[PDB]
Amino acid sequence: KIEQPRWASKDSAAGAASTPDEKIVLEFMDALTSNDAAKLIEYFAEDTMFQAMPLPPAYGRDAVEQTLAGLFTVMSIDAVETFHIGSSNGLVYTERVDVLRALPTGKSYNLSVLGVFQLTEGKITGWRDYFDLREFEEAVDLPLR
Amino acid sequence: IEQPRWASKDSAAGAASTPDEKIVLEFMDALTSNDAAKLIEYFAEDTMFQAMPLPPAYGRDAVEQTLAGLFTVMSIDAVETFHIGSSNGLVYTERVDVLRALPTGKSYNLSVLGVFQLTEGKITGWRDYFDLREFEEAVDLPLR
Repeated sequence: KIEQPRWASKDSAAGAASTPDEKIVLEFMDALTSNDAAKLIEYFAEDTMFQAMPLPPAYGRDAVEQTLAGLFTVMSIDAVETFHIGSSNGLVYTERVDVLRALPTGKSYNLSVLGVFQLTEGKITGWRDYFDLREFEEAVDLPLR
Repeated sequence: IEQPRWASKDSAAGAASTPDEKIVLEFMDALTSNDAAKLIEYFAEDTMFQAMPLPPAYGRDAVEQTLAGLFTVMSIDAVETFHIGSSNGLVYTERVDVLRALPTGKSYNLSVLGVFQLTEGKITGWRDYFDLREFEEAVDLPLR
């Protein structure tokens, strides 16, 4: 389904977790397809934040969970393909496609996402996904902003 | 530029710790030249650029035309890289690009997460992820 971008690194290491933190992030990417904020929130420290960057940030584990829960009321993460994962300084970066499916319309969209995760002691203390919201909105006829 | 509330206070977070990251950080600063002919020197011949909301440019020439194209309507006034990291020949920059739309004189602080692939110190891929509409609406400039 998810084609390898032409620009994807052909260094096969780039797409695999090479550290405990990158491993957690890829496990978390897999967990995203649960569409289950209660499951996902277990990856997060209390002192954390989440931001789909087109949308407002959620600060604190509670806000993260409820903000995630809110997203999963309207969209399913059907698949997450991480082409590149890297990390430095406690930040993990993921270049991904998230196959998103708007529940109201049933339309799916391959969201090109570059995500950054701050981990502290194996828990997510920051997760920001960068992507273009409009193209997603217009594709799936789902008003998010 | 205000450091986001989530910006690593770890000072090594925003600092290049590898030759690639150094090149990228230097490239970020070189973006404020708004000079596609200067910028393209950072790029390998086999390269690509994509502001991810917009079509990619493949090939050094296509990247230069695209950057030159972007600079006719947009000034990169500042690039603040909060976070830079790298693995496996990829450099990641979490940044704010202070963008100023030339036709409107309006500026916007664009939250960008960018990825750079470098081969032998040359950029073989540069993809910036951000939300275009927020930028378009902030600067009254429909780039799409």
